[PDB]
Amino acid sequence: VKFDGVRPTRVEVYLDAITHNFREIKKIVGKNVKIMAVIKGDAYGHGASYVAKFLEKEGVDYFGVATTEEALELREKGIKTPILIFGYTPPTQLRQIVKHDLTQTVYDIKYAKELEKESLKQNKRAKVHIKIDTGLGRIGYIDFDLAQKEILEMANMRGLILEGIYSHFAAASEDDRDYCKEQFDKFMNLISSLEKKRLKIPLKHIANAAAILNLNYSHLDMVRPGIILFGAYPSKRVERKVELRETLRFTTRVVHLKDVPAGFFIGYGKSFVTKRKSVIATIPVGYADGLDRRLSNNYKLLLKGKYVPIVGRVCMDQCMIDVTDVEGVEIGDEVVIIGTQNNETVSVESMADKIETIPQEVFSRISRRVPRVYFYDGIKIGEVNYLK
Amino acid sequence: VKFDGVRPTRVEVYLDAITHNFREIKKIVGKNVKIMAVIKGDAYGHGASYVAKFLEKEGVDYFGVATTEEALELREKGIKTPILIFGYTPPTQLRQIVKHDLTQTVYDIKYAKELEKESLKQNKRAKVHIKIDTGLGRIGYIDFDLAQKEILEMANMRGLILEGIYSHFAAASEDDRDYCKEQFDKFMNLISSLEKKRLKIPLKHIANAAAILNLNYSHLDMVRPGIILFGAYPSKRVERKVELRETLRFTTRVVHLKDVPAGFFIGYGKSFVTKRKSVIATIPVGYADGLDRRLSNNYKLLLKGKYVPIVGRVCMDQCMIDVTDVEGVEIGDEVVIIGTQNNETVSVESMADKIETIPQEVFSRISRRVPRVYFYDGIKIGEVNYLK
Repeated sequence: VKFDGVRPTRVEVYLDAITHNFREIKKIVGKNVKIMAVIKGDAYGHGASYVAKFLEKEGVDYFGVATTEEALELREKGIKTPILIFGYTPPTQLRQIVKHDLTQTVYDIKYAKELEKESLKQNKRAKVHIKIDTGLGRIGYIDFDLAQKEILEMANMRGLILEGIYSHFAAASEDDRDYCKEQFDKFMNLISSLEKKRLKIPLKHIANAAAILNLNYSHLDMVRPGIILFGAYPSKRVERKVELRETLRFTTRVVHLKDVPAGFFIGYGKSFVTKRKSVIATIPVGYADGLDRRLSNNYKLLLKGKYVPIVGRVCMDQCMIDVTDVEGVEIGDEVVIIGTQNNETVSVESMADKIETIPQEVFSRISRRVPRVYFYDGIKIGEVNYLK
Repeated sequence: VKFDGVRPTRVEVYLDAITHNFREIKKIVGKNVKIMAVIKGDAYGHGASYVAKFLEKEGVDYFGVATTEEALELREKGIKTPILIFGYTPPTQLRQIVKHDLTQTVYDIKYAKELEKESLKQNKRAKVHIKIDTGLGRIGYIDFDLAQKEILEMANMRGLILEGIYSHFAAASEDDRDYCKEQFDKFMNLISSLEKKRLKIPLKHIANAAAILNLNYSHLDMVRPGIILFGAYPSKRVERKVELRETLRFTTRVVHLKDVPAGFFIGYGKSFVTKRKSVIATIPVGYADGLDRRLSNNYKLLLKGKYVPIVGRVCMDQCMIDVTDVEGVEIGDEVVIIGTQNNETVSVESMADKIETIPQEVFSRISRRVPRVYFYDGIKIGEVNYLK
């Protein structure tokens, strides 16, 4: 329909497409290789609640998130699946991760002790994964000699469970195979040293989407697909042997149509002027919704399967488009910003290229003001308006 | 304190600075000119609930929001101040705006008739403000002959209250005096025509923030400050001295520290490498939080009042800073992304410049995941976490 209870400007999340892309990852990896769905940044702007709910039905082995509150949000909504927090959970918030049984990242002994203390205080055991810095220079142990010592102590701390150990590739998306091979070996060399001290950590993992496609050796015990679950690739230097489906459609509606003559100025600073008789539509989406202002006078959106350019500057809440070439335009016609419309697509990757970034940042730009509508087998099954 | 119950990456909102900036508008305009506080985009990322709550106590005459959902959000938190919705409320949602006495922007008879029908059905009257396009080419009547014809119809529509009439400047920020007088004159000429048809409208307004300070003639009955209320100037080219106080501080904490030698690669794609023995810190803020990825290797955050460069790529939830030259850096030290720290400011305007946009987009990019902590008179009075 033209309009409904939900805001005109919206994100349509296709849950059956996410579960499909998830099933594509299982084909690439072995039958005994576990999958951790990275759904950080609110499932890359898709809404963690619903995405986690539907991946839990699909039988996912783990979830990956960036923060404590991301991990807790999932538990608040009845997610039973194990969850791993990549980031630092401050000492002041340690009670919560122990209470709701959340896996925590650890790469120093003082922090492990503080966690153990809270684990013993609640008479539960805090699952932990050890992060190793094999080249990325971000987080994890860099002194491998120190790492062995502290990791071996943690193995003897009864308040903890030393379930996992992991690292992260620095240039897998850039396809520096020599560095990926180099990072992998360092990682395995630390594990060999630990296994020689009678310590078998059940979950060794290192591969993100880039290495999952290319580096069959990096699979290990568990694999960490993120953006790839949402119908996009991390870069152009990947094999793309999987068949991805479109998971998100960022859409809005025609809210106003005017006929104007030539020499008619549009937008702030009179940055655009018509060179002909034109039909201008206004659409209630702007930069506060996640439509980058740099697309002012250099992007085309989809309307009835035709490309329509943004004319004038992108405002905070709205922008104008030239619809002169499109016949039969009406109030409440759908306008697609990201995604497919009638044998035509303005993909998330195309948008990322135009503003010199990657699909992950584009998805994360879609703001709180944009409600998420959810679909499964073609039918709408729920919605979230964050303004509520 | 180093850490607390709130996420380390946060936005500190200073409500007394917002009210102070509002009072700066009060000094500029008369005692006889009303003030509509524009707080669309969740109060430019400050949080509409708390900001509206305090501007109401301050005695603001009206609020301006972009969308229906923003207006209902205010009403649902108990706000009684009159609220204007700038954007388009679709025919499907007209019941709500009549029920909660929200003011609706109208610029066509068909829509007026639709709004009146619901208004009559509830035995109520819908307050409306008429948008006039005088040059911006965004929304409103461009046909001033029609404008008059349809407005006189609306005056004889007993289910509508024809409270306001307004337009908007296209280049008040670029300081285009001629085009501003051109816009104003058209508006006032239209006003004069309507009076001769025996029709007066009590709330005439046109001045956005730039026109408030530079164009004294443009004050009329009401004025519409937005970005000025949040400590950012609406133009670079402004006259009139004003005392703007800093309303927002986008801050994070040091999470990891490490010593590294020269030739140490940092971040994705090995984009940065050390030229010396260095001390590098990791901070839990990324582009999913609104820190633009294009700041990778070309911005400086503030730590202990000193500038520290961002090194390597900005990740989705984190990035690294070079802290070598800063002494006594410990875990939990405050890093300011936007705002003031020890006689030193990294303003929202400076970042807007850096990523070639305007302050409003910078504030708007600060994502759902970043909690808002609120202050009044130096005391922390509350907090909101949208993950909850």
